[PDB]
Amino acid sequence: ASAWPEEKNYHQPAILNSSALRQIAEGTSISEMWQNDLQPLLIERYPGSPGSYAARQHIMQRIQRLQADWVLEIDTFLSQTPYGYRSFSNIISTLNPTAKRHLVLACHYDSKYFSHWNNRVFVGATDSAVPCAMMLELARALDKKLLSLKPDLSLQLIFFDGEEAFLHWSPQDSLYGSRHLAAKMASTPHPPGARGTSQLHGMDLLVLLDLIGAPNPTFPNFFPNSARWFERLQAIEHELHELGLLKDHSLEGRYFQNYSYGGVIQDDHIPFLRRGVPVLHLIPSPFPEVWHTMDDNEENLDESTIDNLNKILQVFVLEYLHL
Ligand SMILES: COc1ccc(NC(=S)NCCCn2ccnc2)cc1OC
Ligand SMILES: [Zn+2]
Repeated sequence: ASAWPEEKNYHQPAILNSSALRQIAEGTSISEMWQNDLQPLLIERYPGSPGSYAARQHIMQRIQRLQADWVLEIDTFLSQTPYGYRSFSNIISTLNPTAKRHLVLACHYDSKYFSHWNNRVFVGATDSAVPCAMMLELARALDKKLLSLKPDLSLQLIFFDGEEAFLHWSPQDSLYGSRHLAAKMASTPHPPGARGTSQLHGMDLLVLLDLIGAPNPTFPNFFPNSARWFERLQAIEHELHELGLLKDHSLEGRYFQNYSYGGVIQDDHIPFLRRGVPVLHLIPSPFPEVWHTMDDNEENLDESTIDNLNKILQVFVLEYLHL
């Protein structure tokens, strides 16, 4: 084998100080994200649609314009759906693709198809336009610091296609993109030339954002083998609050709760979990009240919650990568 795959286990953050924290909090811009990253994704974008091509062009253009040297790949493939064989396209965004280890942030960019009841269209605002915009705003806000990337450890973004069921949530009608990509990565040697390690060995931590943007979210701590990382989020939130850097935020209504959970919730991280990759699943439970209705729209999102989570996520990635 090789030794580097085990560094994720012992990896520790480079904790940030009061001054840096202020600089992060100030460096992220909620209304720039809103106008430039989010609003254009608030469109119907089910697999194959016009909006899907549009959302993919948007995500890629917004990344390609940054200073950091992001290598974009599209994992396009065909899969059997209840409505025939269809085309799906995962978007992968990697700094230092030959970097042995990556922290991986992920979300899905497709929206669920609903027929247009009452003359309205499902735009999946929490599900997951806001998580996509959060990733793009992260890449923008952190861009100056990501430059530094030129431990062999870097950053990857994954925007999964076809997370949603076409008809009803089941094993063969859901997770089209993550199931394909996990299998692709599993059989691909990493770094190249390697004999016993795959791109999955290189995934330090898979952080999956889903269903983000409603007010008062509460995020359970889901799995045994990722909890110190969850604990870091709890700490970052605490410190950001104490330093007075969150908005409309009370410590009683903390997002990250050391409340444990019964069932896992099925999502794009499952085909990676099944292959033994560590996962931080940032999905709230209860799901937003608007979940899978036409009310999951822009007007029901909460500015301050998203701003706060953005601040917290950007800190977390700065600490994990030692930047
Ligand atoms: C209504 O609240 C729930 C409904 C279902 C589940 N259980 C599962 S396994 N859901 C898989 C969700 C997959 N997905 C993610 C985004 N779009 C679809 C939990 C819920 O509240 C905790
Ligand atoms: Zn959904």
